[PDB]
Amino acid sequence: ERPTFYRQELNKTIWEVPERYQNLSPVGSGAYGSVCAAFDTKTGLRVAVKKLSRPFQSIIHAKRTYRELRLLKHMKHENVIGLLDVFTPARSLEEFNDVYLVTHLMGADLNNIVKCQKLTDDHVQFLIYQILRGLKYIHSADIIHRDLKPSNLAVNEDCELKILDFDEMTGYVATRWYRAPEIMLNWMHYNQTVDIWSVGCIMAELLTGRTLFPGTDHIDQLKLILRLVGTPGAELLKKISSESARNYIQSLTQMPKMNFANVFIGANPLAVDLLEKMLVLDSDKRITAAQALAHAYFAQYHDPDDEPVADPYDQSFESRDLLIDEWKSLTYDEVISFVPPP
Ligand SMILES: CCOc1nc(N[C@@H](Cc2ccc3c(c2)COC(C)(C)O3)C(=O)NC)nc(-n2cnc3ccc(C(=O)N4CCCc5ccccc54)cc32)n1
Repeated sequence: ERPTFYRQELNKTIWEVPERYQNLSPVGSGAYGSVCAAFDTKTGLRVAVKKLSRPFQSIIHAKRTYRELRLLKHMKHENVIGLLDVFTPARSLEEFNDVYLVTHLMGADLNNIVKCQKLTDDHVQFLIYQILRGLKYIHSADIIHRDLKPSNLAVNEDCELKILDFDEMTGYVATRWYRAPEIMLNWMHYNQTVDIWSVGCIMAELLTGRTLFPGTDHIDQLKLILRLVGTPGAELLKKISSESARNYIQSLTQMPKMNFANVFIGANPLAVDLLEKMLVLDSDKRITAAQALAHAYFAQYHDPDDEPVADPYDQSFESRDLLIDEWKSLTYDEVISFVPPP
């Protein structure tokens, strides 16, 4: 059952992978691992291989590693990054230290596309549709991304897209320009429609070519947002359980929702309509992914028999308070239990 492993050093790091993976070539200085481009001789696919660094250094990190592996083992969808392989050179649990992950090699993020390319309404349709198809799947598993943004979106030459990666929030930084107001300002217990807000921001950026809410801080970004969508009504104010947040909002001069047709001049009216149903301040009233797939803006791509949902995602491990060795053992279980796609 054991494939033969071989060793090589790639910038002060020993990589031990099965013989099937060839021409390993470093590609990105990550923060939870190093990543190589490789060629998988068995599938004939070009693959990305990640070596998780310090995966079991503390209870926190060992749980994170377990969670990571669980999410990826579970995500089986065309528009969501899943796992072609996972392996360890270790022959037993006692020597088990390293986790390697294998997935499809993707050419660029969406940032590297919207910066370089000029996007027709047709390309925007296909990209957004793909995001929504992936989200419908993610949300059906009771997972919220929380941080959808162009650098989390992998695209290749065919414009095929996959969703990825479910002080750093301070200033004029992309890290915050796509967050929903209620998650950015902790208004309430937020739901999965925070991701729909993010899609709205992304979609707008693809159409206009510029960031929709390039706030220079939390307050400035709120101001940009409300300038477009209007200040909260009485009903939405009730739902903002944070007394600190609610009191601040009421201090602002009230504003009406702007006419979107006047902001995004020249755009497809159907794109304008969809944006209006995505960028609704009240998260309860936002369009869902499943609903957005049926919007007439995607009538050319929409396929109700080819927009699948997810298997039950057993997430009950989150409540668990275990020791390092116990998370690591559960991780090892998920490693050896892995069955590749057909
Ligand atoms: C750490 C990032 O470093 C990095 N740099 C480059 N550089 C490319 C250009 C480029 C630049 C940015 C960029 C993309 C490309 C593609 O989409 C995204 C959004 C990544 O952004 C280049 O120079 N090619 C010449 N490519 C990649 N990469 C390429 N396919 C990847 C697939 C997944 C991931 C991954 O993170 N996971 C995480 C969990 C799942 C998993 C499982 C196994 C392995 C990695 C992973 C990384 C990938 N990662």
